[PDB]
Amino acid sequence: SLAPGKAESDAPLVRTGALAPNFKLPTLSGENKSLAQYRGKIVLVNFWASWCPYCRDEMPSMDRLVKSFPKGDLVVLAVNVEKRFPEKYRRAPVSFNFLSDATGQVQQRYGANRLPDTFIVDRKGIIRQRVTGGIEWDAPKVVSYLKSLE
Amino acid sequence: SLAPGKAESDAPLVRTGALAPNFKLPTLSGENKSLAQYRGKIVLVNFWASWCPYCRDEMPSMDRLVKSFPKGDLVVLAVNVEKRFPEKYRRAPVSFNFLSDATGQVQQRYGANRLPDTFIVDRKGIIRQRVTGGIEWDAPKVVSYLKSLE
Repeated sequence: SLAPGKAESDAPLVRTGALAPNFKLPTLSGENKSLAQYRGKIVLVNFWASWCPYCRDEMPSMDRLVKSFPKGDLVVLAVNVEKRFPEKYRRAPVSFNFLSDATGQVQQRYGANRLPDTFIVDRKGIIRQRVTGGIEWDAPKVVSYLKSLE
Repeated sequence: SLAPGKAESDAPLVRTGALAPNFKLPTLSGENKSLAQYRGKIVLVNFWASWCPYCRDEMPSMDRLVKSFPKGDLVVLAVNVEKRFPEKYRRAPVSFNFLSDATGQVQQRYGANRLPDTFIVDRKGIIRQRVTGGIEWDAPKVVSYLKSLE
């Protein structure tokens, strides 16, 4: 058993209370969307995979949440982490902006190594909370929390 | 403050006591080297960056260690994690096999997010220890430990 020595991090930073890491990724239509283009709105940056049951399970509550807010006031950037985007989700009647992260870079920069992983970004771009795992996104406490950001 | 839900890992596995993750990467000469080609020898899989003082500081002790073993019995695979390989190290008189990991994939598969990070792989391919950070690789306890693997 050998003792460790001094080391330095080789990861960029992602911090609650600080401005979110910028990113720009391809949509389903091959248009690009960025986090920064949504400044002024509340954004859920969600990392997910079709094979993960907890990712699939949380989608209905997130859809109800988004559709219950005034149009465009809450934005979901649903970043799929799979090598190929799951074709079936292209025709899902949900109010999410589906993105693909083919290089893996955005997922890595967010340190999103467990799925689903959702970062709640406020109107000014601050990560106000990380929610790891599937939750009930339309629960009263959650809706209240989001409203407390406007 | 929202409670987390159930999540699943999106990382492949890297475990002390289990066979090491395979990889094949380009050398300085544009030849490819793999971990598996060194089965039968003790291998130090080392992730490093030129800008990290602890990476630079540990190199002399690792060079002495390798040169003190019978030729080829201990192999260092010195995987540089930088976007571009640091040119100056191409002419370093050291007994390391320098590799580049341009896609970032091998570093990610080893979960090597602090540097230096070294995985000691035995003759049969088992990761026997992870050493995070710069250590004195020619210290008697270390040399003894490596000899205890043959």
